[PDB]
Amino acid sequence: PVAVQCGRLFDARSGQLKGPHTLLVADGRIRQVLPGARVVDLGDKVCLPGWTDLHVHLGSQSSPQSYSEDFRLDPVDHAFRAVGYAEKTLMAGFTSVRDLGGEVSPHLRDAINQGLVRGPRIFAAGKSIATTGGHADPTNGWNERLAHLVGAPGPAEGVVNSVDEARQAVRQRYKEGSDLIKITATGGVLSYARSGDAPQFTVDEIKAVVDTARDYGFRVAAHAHGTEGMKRAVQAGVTSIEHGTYMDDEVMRLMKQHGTWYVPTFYAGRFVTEKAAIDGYFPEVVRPKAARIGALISQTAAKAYRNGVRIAFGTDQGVGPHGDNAREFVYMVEAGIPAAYALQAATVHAAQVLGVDDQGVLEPGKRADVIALAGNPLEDINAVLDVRFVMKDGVIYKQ
Amino acid sequence: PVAVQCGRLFDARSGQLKGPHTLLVADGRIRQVLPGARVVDLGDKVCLPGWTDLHVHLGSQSSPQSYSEDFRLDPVDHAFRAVGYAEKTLMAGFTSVRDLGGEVSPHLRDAINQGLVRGPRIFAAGKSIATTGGHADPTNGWNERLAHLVGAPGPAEGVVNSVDEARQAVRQRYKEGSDLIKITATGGVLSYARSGDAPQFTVDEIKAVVDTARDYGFRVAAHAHGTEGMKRAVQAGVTSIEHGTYMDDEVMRLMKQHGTWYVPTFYAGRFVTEKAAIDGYFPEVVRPKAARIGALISQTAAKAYRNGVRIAFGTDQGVGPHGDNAREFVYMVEAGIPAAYALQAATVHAAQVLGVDDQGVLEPGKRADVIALAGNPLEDINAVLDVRFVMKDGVIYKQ
Amino acid sequence: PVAVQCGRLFDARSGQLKGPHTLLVADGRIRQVLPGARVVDLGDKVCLPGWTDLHVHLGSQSSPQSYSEDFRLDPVDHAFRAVGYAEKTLMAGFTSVRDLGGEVSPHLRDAINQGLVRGPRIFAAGKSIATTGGHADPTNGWNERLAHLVGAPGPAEGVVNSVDEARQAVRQRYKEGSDLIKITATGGVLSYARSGDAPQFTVDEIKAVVDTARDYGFRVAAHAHGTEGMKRAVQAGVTSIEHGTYMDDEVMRLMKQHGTWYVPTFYAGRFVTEKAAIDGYFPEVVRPKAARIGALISQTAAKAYRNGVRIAFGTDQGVGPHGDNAREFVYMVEAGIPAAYALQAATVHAAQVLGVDDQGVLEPGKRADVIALAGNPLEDINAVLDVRFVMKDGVIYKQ
Amino acid sequence: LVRGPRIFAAGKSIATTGGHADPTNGWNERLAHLVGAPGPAEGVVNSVDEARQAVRQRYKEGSDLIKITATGGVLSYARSGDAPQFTVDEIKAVVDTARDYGFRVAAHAHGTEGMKRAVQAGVTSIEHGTYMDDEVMRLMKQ
Ligand SMILES: [Zn+2]
Ligand SMILES: [Zn+2]
Ligand SMILES: [Zn+2]
Ligand SMILES: [Zn+2]
Ligand SMILES: [Zn+2]
Ligand SMILES: [Zn+2]
Ligand SMILES: [Zn+2]
Repeated sequence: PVAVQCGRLFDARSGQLKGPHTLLVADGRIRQVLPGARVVDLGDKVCLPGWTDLHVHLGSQSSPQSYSEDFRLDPVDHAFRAVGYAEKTLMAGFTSVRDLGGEVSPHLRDAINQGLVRGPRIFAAGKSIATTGGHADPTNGWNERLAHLVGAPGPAEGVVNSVDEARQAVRQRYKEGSDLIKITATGGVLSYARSGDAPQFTVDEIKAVVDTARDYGFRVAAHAHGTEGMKRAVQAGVTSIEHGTYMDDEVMRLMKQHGTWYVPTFYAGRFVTEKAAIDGYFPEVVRPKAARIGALISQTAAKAYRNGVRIAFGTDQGVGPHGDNAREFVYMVEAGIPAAYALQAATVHAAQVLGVDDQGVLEPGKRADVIALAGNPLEDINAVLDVRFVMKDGVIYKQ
Repeated sequence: PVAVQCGRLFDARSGQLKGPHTLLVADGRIRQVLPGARVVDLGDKVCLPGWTDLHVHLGSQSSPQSYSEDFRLDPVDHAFRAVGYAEKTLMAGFTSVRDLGGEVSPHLRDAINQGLVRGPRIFAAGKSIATTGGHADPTNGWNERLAHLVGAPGPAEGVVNSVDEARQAVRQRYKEGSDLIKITATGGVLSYARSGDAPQFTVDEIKAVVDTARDYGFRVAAHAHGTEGMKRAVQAGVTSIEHGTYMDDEVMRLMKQHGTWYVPTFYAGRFVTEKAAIDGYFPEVVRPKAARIGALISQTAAKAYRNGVRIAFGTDQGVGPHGDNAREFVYMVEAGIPAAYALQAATVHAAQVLGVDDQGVLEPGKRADVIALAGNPLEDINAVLDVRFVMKDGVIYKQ
Repeated sequence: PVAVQCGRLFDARSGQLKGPHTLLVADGRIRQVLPGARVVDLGDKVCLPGWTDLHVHLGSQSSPQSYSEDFRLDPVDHAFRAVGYAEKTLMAGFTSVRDLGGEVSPHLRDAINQGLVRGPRIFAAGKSIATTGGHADPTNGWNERLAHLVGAPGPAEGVVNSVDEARQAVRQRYKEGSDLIKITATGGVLSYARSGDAPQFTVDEIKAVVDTARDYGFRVAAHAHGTEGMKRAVQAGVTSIEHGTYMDDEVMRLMKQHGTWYVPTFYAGRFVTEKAAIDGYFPEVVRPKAARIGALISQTAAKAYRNGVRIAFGTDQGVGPHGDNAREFVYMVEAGIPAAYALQAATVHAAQVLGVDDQGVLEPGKRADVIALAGNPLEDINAVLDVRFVMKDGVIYKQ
Repeated sequence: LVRGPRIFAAGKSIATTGGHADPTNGWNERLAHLVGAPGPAEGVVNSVDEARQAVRQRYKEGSDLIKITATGGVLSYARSGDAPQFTVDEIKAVVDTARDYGFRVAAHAHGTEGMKRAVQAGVTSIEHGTYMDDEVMRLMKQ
């Protein structure tokens, strides 16, 4: 039964900064909000709902030695790093994340739920689904000896090639304890492959994936750079599109008609463009793809916003350093997107993408995930980079 | 910035021998051609664009001990032999080749691109795709002990039996780093099998292969002797047909309607018939097939030329000795094909088969691959057997 | 440079409590101790060197569900539990531990050395070496189906049956990044086996293990309950004996002549005796062994101390709850061992057992591991249950 | 086929588990599981009978001489740089088997103890002598 007094309250449902309020928190939920028991005072601070990041990779972080860790490290080391990664992510103001790839994230989610370690609320997609030679193929770039003694990956490993294998892949993701489904619709930038935007899925396989996920109650997110794969994924019926580098007018029309969410991820594109300039940071197979593709994200996102495509907040951290997600807000504001909409996209739209209702707005009966800022973020977006108070589920983690 | 002065220039776009010209080469391209900086003088020479061979096997060469090398040699020995094979091919005037089978050719292409060894520009198809018991099945003729210790080949090994396996095989060829797709539509002569012209593919599987290859920008070439497999491959939508020993009028009509390219390969047809006369050179399973099939190639190619089928230049070297490709120019001319068309088929039509535009004609903005002949090849076709100057991408390899 | 003012100081090299002192810490070591820079004042506290626990299992903890997690849980879950286990162990005043079995411990040591997580300084033995059916056999109690699909363990798994296999086992332990070697000479209480004190090693295998360990700079610790296995291990030349449940006069004489160290581990015996009374806690195979063997660790340790056998400090935590190690100090003092010797056994004798000269005493040039207690432990042995100040390598962790 | 000098090839180098020439040093658990622990066919030995088979397998693969790593090395993915990694019986077995097939033995060594063991076993040449002392020099001269 705590009473949090807030000097200025942000209404994520309306996007307008309100006056002083008081929140009553009991049993991990918000009991009532009163205009104007222990007391937590934030009279000279701005209170907001906890932020949600819809694209993170908490079990990795990009580094010069990243491409050699596949043959030298074990999952235990990745978990020991993910402890600090999750603590840094939680302390930055993000009380919820959607992890879109990795086999360490379900275990970290279980550990956080059991209270062994501190971190945000994780919605884990598990191992991503791809095709042979795809962006998420685990054996791209391996020589013939290792490839032969490791075999050809199949539905149990996440590699699909037919309609009947997609069903088995979705069922195996459900069996391993996933919360949603992730597919790579086209090629990628950071993979050890040749293509970067070629359509790597047929419409039948994506439709099978969506049908199986709907049978199991899952939602499907699709990584996509090229136009043909993006159009195939949109027409199949996926929920969100992870990148839109080569999005055109017809894809925008189809997205608006279907209701697809768009996750721009400015931060990853800026990071790959910056790191492609350093010699030796990326393999020579990867460097041209990054230097070309990554620089065409801010314009497409601005055009999609101007055309009326629903946009959500996601960072693709794991390329960039964890605990620095809030910088994307700045990248949004300097892209033509108003600060109010940028703050809305991480609170009330992220819950719509996630398909839940118990979070996103500071309303009675919802989860008590509250954060505080020293400065007003509407008149100056940089104030999102200094969080002074973090509370999750009624437990204060930063005062 | 080199100036090559040529006494007589051949116009591959028109097929007519022109007068003296001057080519300006800078940065590996042709800058301008002027009728009438270091100077390379070929005053008493005929200048032509570099030749292209659309059917070679640079990782092997036929010999009496060829059929036992499968169990005694390693890929390293084949690479060490290909080192000399590629140089012998380049010095003969062929600055570009299309390799249609072999798992050593992508590595040799990478080595040549990195500048470690000298050779032509390789477009590699990788491992060929076949069916169970097919012409390109890697385990034909093996006893049951070895066949059990190696298992049954699948899509990862290049053997398909359904549409989904065909899709997986094309995707695996893309993953392994291929530039096009090669399928065996019928039986063959040099296989350790029983049939020589039976249809070994169904229309659905070939259509699946063509669709998957089109999804990745690949072109498909088909090896075919019998009429039924040839017709199936033509109707499915392949680009070129590698043989047509039993081509009839309905196939010729279908080829003309669809636009299929024809590669006769006179040299291999003559070589197999000549070597079938020697006792013990070929296995008793192979000798009748060679002695029968190989002798019916020159008549079919002449009839197809008379009927209006588009014909490209290919030799199927690896059966014949490398560095002797130009002899095919003779076999075409003594088959009724004019010398001008024979020279055109290896320069401007080979680029159309390959699907590129930066080579084939000595024009500004195209690659500077130039060769020179001592005698005029139009009046005498034997002059193609004495090349005196070879330059590839602006670098002179033979003066 | 930090100046620590101490009201009373304990000299581990003499076992006497001195007067006020001042310690100068710079670069993570002790510079000068002056009788009588940022100042840390502990004028009303008793300062001691950091304690060392020579028998812990930081990768596990006893639970009613501990006999089904071998088939349900993953090493990542054990790492996430080990983070908290190590933090609790460090906060209790134990700045160094010797881990005597477990696959997670080397990775936890690496993570702590890199600063990713908090914990003590780990000397990890890695896998424990046993024979077929031994106390440390990883497949004890499994059914025929599981034991078939896993195969018979060999020297790579830690199971040996000859001299040449023991050599390979020691070399494999070195290869995996171990600091010492651990073998089980006899049976154990908690194994899924019939025996509790039978000899399971021959003198020729233990001698080979010791000889191979001496090459790589390793020391050998031996688990033993019965008299014959203890005698074999002592005569072979092991460094320390982990339990002495059935030690007799001849074994004590041999230990005195050889100089072997003895680790009683009162806590494990008391815990197993208390948990054997509960119904269903242990499997029916384990319960009689826990009821019988553990009730004799107190009379044997007292007799060994009265006979002049050298005794060190160890708790076997992971059977007991992590963080409660210091309670063993209460068990030794009530067993007849004086408080000063019990305090020396964890500071100056643990360094002799480990073979490191940089720790153990608060002297210039040594590692700055300093702990503080509210009360005087030489008159009340319960004061070791209230640690008020912890410092490891010059960094303050608890103030 | 190609140009170059006259090669006297030793082939695979023989080492022990975790040795300087171990082909699986530094690999993670997954990779090391799908390759198996190297044996005498891969050049890794741990006894006399395994060393005999290793020398015979080197002969079978077309080698001209035998190469062993007596101690640790600088460039390996291992913790040690000069520790003894061969016992005096294994080196003697290697030399005795090599003498049968007409082979000579070269030894990689940095530390003093491994160098001494290799010199007293009867190797032909020593590849490095980083920590050679007076007794090792006297034994080499003798
Ligand atoms: Zn992506
Ligand atoms: Zn991603
Ligand atoms: Zn063919
Ligand atoms: Zn061919
Ligand atoms: Zn024990
Ligand atoms: Zn133990
Ligand atoms: Zn060396």
